[PDB]
Amino acid sequence: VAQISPQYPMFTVPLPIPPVKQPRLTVTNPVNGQEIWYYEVEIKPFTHQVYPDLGSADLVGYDGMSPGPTFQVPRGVETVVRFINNAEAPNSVHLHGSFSRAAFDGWAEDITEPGSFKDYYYPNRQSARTLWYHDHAMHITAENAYRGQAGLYMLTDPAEDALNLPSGYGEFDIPMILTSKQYTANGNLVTTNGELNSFWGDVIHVNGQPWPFKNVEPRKYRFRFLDAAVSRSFGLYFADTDAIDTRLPFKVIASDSGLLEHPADTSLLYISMAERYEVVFDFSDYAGKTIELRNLGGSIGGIGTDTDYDNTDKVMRFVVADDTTQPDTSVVPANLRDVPFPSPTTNTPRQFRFGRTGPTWTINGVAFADVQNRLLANVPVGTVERWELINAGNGWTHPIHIHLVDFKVISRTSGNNARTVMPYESGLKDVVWLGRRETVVVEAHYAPFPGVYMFHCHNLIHEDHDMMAAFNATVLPDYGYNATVFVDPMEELWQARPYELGEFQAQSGQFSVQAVTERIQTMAEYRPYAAAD
Ligand SMILES: *[C@@H]1O[C@H](CO)[C@@H](O[C@@H]2O[C@H](CO)[C@@H](O[C@@H]3O[C@H](CO)[C@@H](O)[C@H](O)[C@@H]3O)[C@H](O)[C@H]2NC(C)=O)[C@H](O)[C@H]1NC(C)=O
Ligand SMILES: *[C@@H]1O[C@H](CO)[C@@H](O[C@@H]2O[C@H](CO)[C@@H](O)[C@H](O)[C@H]2NC(C)=O)[C@H](O)[C@H]1NC(C)=O
Ligand SMILES: [Cu+2]
Ligand SMILES: [Cu+2]
Ligand SMILES: [Cu+2]
Ligand SMILES: [Cu+2]
Repeated sequence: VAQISPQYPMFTVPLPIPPVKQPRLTVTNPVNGQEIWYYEVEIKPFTHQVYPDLGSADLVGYDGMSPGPTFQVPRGVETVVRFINNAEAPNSVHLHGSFSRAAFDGWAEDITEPGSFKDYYYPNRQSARTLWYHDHAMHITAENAYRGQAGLYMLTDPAEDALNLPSGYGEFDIPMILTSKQYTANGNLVTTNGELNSFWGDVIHVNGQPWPFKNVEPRKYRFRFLDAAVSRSFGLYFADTDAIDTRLPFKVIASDSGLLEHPADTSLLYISMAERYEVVFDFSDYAGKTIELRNLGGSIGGIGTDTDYDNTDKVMRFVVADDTTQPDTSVVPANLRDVPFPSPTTNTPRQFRFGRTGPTWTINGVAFADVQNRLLANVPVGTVERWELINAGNGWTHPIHIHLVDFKVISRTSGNNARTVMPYESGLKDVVWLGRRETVVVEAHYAPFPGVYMFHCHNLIHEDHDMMAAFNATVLPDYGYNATVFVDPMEELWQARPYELGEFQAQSGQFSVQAVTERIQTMAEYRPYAAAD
């Protein structure tokens, strides 16, 4: 299909890298004595230029940048972020991949209007993994993310750093935030408002950059891949600019929840919205040349339904250098980690069906906005449940995300005989792609925190209208751990707070180090994430 967005001079701009995020301070957690990093993220409108000739894009991002700044949080240390809505429409932040407490996870109605803020308290207790934070405000999540509200966040671990993979953000450890958008003639974004099926977009970006280049060295590299698009799934492969139809093969080191048990040797990476895979690519043998990362056309090989455009088969270009400026000491081992799969159950799976009821995308025929029927499962905490995710349709694809949890992919059956379980789905994830006529079952231990959590399709057009539901992690009244105050995401105690706007830049009022400090220490005392120890 012919491109709508103006013509772009491609592979002409070097790959941008989002800066890391700095905490404002630390606060002493009175329970254990440890400290707590505290960030302050403002959400403001800003204007950015993509088409080097004319026109700027009207955005709204985390700190006035899309993608928002990146978080490298060492495991163990609890972290806390204040999100300050200085924008034009409500917001609700989700840190995709953290088993936070219900009121810190980005419940779609737990929202912050402009002229207010809200503090999120994150445990940072899980395994090394790559996470991202995005808006989750009800029914406007597509457009809030489309315009810039998303970013990186890495739960790191020095133990696995003792594997000497290509290390170091920005040089051997590079982020790949894939989006797919569309622009006006004048240069501005075209709104996702009014789309009821999918917004594919005809312009491909990495780190907010349409069709860019990166010069590299003939050595192993770590690439972190994230499909942050609204509706587009990707089918990625590498090919030498001179046999563009030949797939260069690579190694997939980690999925959404972290490393797989063994590097998945592959040559084509199926990746849908919100999925994360980490790839290492030996640029060893391609010295001198110029490798191109491409996107599988034909609606991702008949897995999906995406509309392809003139230039949505190209993602970006890699220029290998003539020589390594210093040799490749980095390494990729063959055993990677022990993966804590959940102790298998044998029970019959719970069934969730993802379709539309007339014009509305539903799960088992209910729409998120339907408060009565929104809750579709009660799972007592500590339960393991297999869940069967069913896309019976031929004209829609559905990457299904479940909050709090990390699950193992048990099975996929494709009505189109298209595929079975893929080799990089052997570890742990929190998002699975239901392709055309696909049914998947996943297994996950529902632990360790009670609370009311979301699950939904991560096609933001679908999610917004209205393919999203809720499950309740249940305990008995004798449980404890203060759970009585962390199960309701709308708990009036963790809600947003108005702020006098100029007191934010003066660090007065609620932002004085002591108010900042009293509040966090107040917060810490509740021992929120203590059930994980
Ligand atoms: C999700 O599940 C949680 C439990 O994990 C539910 O919280 C529970 O809500 C019930 C209300 O039906 C509470 O029981 C009642 O509390 C009142 C107040 O003391 C008491 O007078 C009654 O005799 C009865 O015990 C229960 O304590 C509470 N449990 C916890 C741990 O908070 C929650 O309602 C569920 N959410 C949804 C949306 O259904
Ligand atoms: C449940 O929540 C309370 C609220 O913070 C936890 O902490 C104590 O709360 C009392 C007031 O209820 C304060 O006077 C104490 O100062 C708090 N403790 C500390 C060390 O400051 C309480 O510990 C929590 N219980 C569990 C089991 O997590
Ligand atoms: Cu998400
Ligand atoms: Cu999520
Ligand atoms: Cu969907
Ligand atoms: Cu979600």
